[PDB]
Amino acid sequence: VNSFSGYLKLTDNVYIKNADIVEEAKKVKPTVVVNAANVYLKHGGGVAGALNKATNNAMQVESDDYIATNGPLKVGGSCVLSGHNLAKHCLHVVGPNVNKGEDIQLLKSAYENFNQHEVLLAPLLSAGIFGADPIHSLRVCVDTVRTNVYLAVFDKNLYDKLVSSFL
Ligand SMILES: OC[C@H](CC1CCCC1)Nc1ncnc2[nH]ccc12
Repeated sequence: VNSFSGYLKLTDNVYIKNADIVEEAKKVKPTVVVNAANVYLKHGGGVAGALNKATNNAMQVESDDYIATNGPLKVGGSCVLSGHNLAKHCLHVVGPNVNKGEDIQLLKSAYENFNQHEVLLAPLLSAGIFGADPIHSLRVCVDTVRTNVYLAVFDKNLYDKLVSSFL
């Protein structure tokens, strides 16, 4: 039993809700919140900009130190950093950004990072401003993640389409 509320169950391990991931994280304080990161951990917009804003820029400060030490992530890769006031940990995961020409096949590799954590609150990787088809992202999520994932979909209209089209 966990404290996630109001989710529709899609499969044995995947759940979905129309929600602002920032507000969800502040309520649940999950062990792991997933950020839709880029390789530079520059949290400018989308989920990343919103999460970072909610941390009063502490996420960005921590991220800049991480990059200065370690260099950029790989597309499809991840790192674990602090969750600040939102969660115990933040798993920064880089899905391919179609608006940069990156290979959509890397989306499966990106979701594989979720399997290192028993339970996660997460967005749909590569959706939104990353330019991929969210229906496809949900399909890859369900077919790749084996741990318990609670997906927050910000856009209500998109949420309804994802549910109604789910196979
Ligand atoms: O990339 C996933 C998603 C893409 C868009 C959301 C609506 C239409 C497409 N972004 C978000 N998902 C959940 N909570 C969020 N809070 C701020 C941003 C955000």
